[PDB]
Amino acid sequence: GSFVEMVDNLRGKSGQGYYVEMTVGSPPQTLNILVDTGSSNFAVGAAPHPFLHRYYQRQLSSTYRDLRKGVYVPYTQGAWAGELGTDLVSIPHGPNVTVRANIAAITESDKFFINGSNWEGILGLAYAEIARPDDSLEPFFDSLVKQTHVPNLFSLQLCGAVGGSMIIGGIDHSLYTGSLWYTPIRREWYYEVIIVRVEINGQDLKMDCKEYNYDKSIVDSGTTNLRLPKKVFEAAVKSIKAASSTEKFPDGFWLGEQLVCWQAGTTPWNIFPVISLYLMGEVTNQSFRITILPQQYLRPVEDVATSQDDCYKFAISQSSTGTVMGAVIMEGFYVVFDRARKRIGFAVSACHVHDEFRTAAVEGPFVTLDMEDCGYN
Ligand SMILES: COc1cc(Cl)cc(CN2CCC(NC(=O)COc3ccc(S(N)(=O)=O)cc3)CC2)c1OC(C)C
Repeated sequence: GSFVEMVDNLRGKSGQGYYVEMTVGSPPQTLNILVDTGSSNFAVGAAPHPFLHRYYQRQLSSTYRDLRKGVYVPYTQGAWAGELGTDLVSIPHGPNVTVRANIAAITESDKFFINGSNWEGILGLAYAEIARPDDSLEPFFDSLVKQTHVPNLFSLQLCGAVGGSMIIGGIDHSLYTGSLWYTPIRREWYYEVIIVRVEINGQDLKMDCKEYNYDKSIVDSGTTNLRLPKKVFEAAVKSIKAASSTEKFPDGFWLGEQLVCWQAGTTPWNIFPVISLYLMGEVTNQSFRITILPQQYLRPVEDVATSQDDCYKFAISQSSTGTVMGAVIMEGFYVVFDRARKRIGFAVSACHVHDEFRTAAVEGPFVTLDMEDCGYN
């Protein structure tokens, strides 16, 4: 593989996101940056903070240029304020290029930096339409493609229990098995896609597909869980509960309020159903589906101290938008963000967490009519 030096360039915690090393300024200042396909701003801590091991020191960078404008970014969980500017940026374990990119220097924040997360910034990989202050602030990837010959495409292999790979400018065939199935990027703001069908253990949830995408369905490496619209979430939980009747769990478990732990190496994965999401294909009336295992939607909680107990939290929750395909979904696959051809590809990951009975899968093609009517106008 020609992209071998980019393999395993991501690190992280089982629910605190994946980050890549990025070198900023001159002389070099390397920091750990979160890879987020759900946002579009490149920002780094630039002032002391109890949860920051290190930060960007603008005064020490001779190539830093203050844009003399402030920026504020409120996320679904947390927010920060900073100063806009530009500086030289490189990804040591990424493409062999250096570009001058917009960079937000975070000077104040609220519930942003986590105690012992190891990351000091965030790399928004989505489009300009959702960038702050507005769409005039060119996102990092856009600068990369405009300033260099690096192809307009990147792929993510997020491996769960953490590490992974972000391949920029191409596809690394060693990171997946089987074929890559593509779904259209509906609009270029978030990485919006269209879900046309949902099954629990092969059983169709039988809801109007418009409910699956009400508002918008997206692929977001920045969100941990698989988030579903309220009406869809309720139906899905009812079905998952029925399919896992071998054992009973408290209501709060399905609501993510309570956790359930099992003796080390005794989690009854076989009692939980597989979940399949059908995505619009590239050909008229054609779709494909991705199937995830409970090992994906049941995530391990920060262990106490190598104790003989494995605690898990239900990683499917309620969303106030359409379906948000977070890390729990992506961890089972190699995901190709083919911006050049406005499509997202899915293939079984070479690091998919499965067992001897079942495995994550990407299968097709299937015949699905009126898929267009599933999207929100
Ligand atoms: C470890 O923590 C993080 C890891 C990573 Cl990589 C990135 C971030 C920030 N990132 C999270 C993802 C978010 N995505 C959307 O905003 C997409 O649009 C949505 C709209 C509605 C909904 S809802 N209301 O229905 O749930 C959900 C999503 C963008 C911001 C994290 O936060 C830390 C503080 C830095």
